[PDB]
Amino acid sequence: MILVTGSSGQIGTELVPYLAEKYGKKNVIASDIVQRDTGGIKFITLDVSNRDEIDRAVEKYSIDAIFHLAGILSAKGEKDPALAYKVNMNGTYNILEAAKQHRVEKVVIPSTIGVFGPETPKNKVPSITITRPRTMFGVTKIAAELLGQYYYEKFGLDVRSLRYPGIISYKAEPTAGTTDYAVEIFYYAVKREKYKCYLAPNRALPMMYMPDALKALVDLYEADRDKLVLRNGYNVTAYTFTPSELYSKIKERIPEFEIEYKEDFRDKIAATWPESLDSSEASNEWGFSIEYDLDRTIDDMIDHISEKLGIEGK
Amino acid sequence: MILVTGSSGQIGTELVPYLAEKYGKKNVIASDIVQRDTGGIKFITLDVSNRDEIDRAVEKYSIDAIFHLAGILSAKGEKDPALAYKVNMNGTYNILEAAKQHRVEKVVIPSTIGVFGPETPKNKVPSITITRPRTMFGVTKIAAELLGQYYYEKFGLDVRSLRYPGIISYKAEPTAGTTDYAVEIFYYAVKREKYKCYLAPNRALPMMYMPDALKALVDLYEADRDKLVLRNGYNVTAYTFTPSELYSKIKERIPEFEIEYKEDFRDKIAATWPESLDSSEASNEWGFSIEYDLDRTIDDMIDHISEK
Ligand SMILES: NC(=O)c1ccc[n+]([C@@H]2O[C@H](COP(=O)([O-])OP(=O)(O)OC[C@H]3O[C@@H](n4cnc5c(N)ncnc54)[C@H](O)[C@@H]3O)[C@@H](O)[C@H]2O)c1
Ligand SMILES: NC(=O)c1ccc[n+]([C@@H]2O[C@H](COP(=O)([O-])OP(=O)(O)OC[C@H]3O[C@@H](n4cnc5c(N)ncnc54)[C@H](O)[C@@H]3O)[C@@H](O)[C@H]2O)c1
Ligand SMILES: CC[C@@H](O)[C@H](N)C(=O)O
Ligand SMILES: CC[C@@H](O)[C@H](N)C(=O)O
Repeated sequence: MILVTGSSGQIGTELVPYLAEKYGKKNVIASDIVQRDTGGIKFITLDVSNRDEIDRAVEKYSIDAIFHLAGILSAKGEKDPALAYKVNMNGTYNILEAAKQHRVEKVVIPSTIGVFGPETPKNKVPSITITRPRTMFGVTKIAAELLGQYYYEKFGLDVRSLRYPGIISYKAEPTAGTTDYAVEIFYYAVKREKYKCYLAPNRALPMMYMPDALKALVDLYEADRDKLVLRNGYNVTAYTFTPSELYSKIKERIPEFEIEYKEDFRDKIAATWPESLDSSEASNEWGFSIEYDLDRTIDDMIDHISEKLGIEGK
Repeated sequence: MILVTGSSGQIGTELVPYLAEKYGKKNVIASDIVQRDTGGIKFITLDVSNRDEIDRAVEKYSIDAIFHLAGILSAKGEKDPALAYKVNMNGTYNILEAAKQHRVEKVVIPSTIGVFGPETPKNKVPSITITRPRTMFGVTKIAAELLGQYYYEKFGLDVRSLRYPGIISYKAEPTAGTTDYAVEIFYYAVKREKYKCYLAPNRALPMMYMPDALKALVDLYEADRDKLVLRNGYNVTAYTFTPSELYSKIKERIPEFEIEYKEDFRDKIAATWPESLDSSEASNEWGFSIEYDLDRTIDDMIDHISEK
């Protein structure tokens, strides 16, 4: 039995059916504080900041594994750091302690490049490096990585984590993040509307397409224990680009659209993160691999976004 | 009005009177969950894990600055991780949030070399380095440094912190801490009793004498805000030595002294930490300096432990 926390988010929206197709709908339980269609998969309300609720869910459903996705992202976290701290910090502690107290075999946590700060090298950053985040989001995530590793070393609980770069997807619409522009831009492109980008034209960031992000998280979950040395904090990425480069590439497909740059607080956040990551450790220790390069995800996004907005009929 | 949390600990035992002498008796308030003598200085019971208690105390005493010393250390943290998290993580968050809302103006937090882990370079480690702690204590402390810096950058709360190595002192009794062997050893030496050391004979660690530890904390506190760059995570140290080296030096003074090594979980904790630190940033930004070298602290300890 697999429990997914924060299932209604950008990742959960796709991870839940992904897990169900691979392990069976009856073996997956979706949960969040906000319910959304789960395609026939069992959904339970669960606030991770409430340890009592986690205990009850884990007990009632004999949970064997937890994909802990519940949390407040970088942007939303800066608007309300107190909320980010409660949900991210204490929510993760609750999940770890609950898993340990009950007999949950594995806990998988999606970390982020948000654990990095200004002092972290900007190019091809390895997994073991400087981690001095400057956002509440980043502080809570590096703490989660450290607590996860501690729960394994101290109690033997199988906790694993990877650090995702910005994730591009079309099934769910991201809202509380900093890398969301990489998704938003496609909607404006397909509608031939001028896009107002909130990041600097040259703000380079590591990114990856949802299909690969899902495969990576499940590959880590299924990885052989004998090769998991780093265990927590694996850098993963597919490619790096700036808003001006992505715009330029989308234009090669849809020339009748434009962009203007009006930076806000999110560009200040992105400025503290590295431009590209070195994912060699993830590939060496558990076979991490990418199937969608930039060209492929661009054409795939235009494809699905067009059908979603009725540009290309059903 | 300065509030000191965890005032009954090794540092607080000496910091309270130290602050009183420098800023006046009426301007210092001692607090802890365990009350001990403060020589007339006002004392109040305060559990930092309880946000309400902090809010009330800060309001009632018009606290302007806080020296947050409350916390569970490395050894006790491994025996009871949940307690370390509750006290260290929840407690520090509560202190910062309470200080942010209520009109608190300065917060000093003693960090530790415990924020380092196996991947951290072992020699002359700079302040900006790998910080992947492997103890609950270390995890809560690196989080403390990060939250502190965050509150400063986000809300303008003047939070400052330095990373102490092991601290040697004689006024407060040791509490079986990972680095406390460096204090216990003196008690056995003065009594000419064989000492049973729980750290390996060659377990090298950075250390410093309390007089310098106190001066460093206050120097950091007094530094002009807009002149601190690093602000949180300042590596500070006086010297590096192993148990066998300290033993050998003590023996030069008390030749009858003997020692045996029975390493336990505390040696495993120590093994994940660096041997020596680079403290140039602290010196350059706020004038950190050392007045007691190894020989001087050894003789000063024997002197004080003896007359005692
Ligand atoms: N999307 C990305 O590009 C990306 C990158 C790196 C890391 N991550 C991590 O992945 C996880 C989810 O990402 P996402 O993009 O799907 O986020 P999202 O913002 O789309 O969804 C977050 C979910 O958290 C839920 N939530 C908030 N508080 C909760 C609580 N107390 N209990 C249960 N649920 C709660 C929300 O209701 C929401 O459904 C987070 O931990 C995030 O930090 C995401
Ligand atoms: N002593 C050192 O060598 C050293 C080195 C590096 C960092 N530090 C840091 O300095 C601080 C104190 O060090 P110390 O040596 O004086 O510690 P100590 O062990 O001597 O004292 C700790 C104090 O914390 C108190 N305490 C526990 N829970 C509390 C709570 N909920 N509310 C209020 N007080 C509580 C204890 O009763 C005790 O008096 C800690 O934050 C520690 O991490 C100390
Ligand atoms: C690396 C980016 C992620 O943390 C998330 N998409 C965010 O924007 O906060
Ligand atoms: C660096 C050592 C300090 O953290 C404290 N004296 C301890 O023994 O944990």
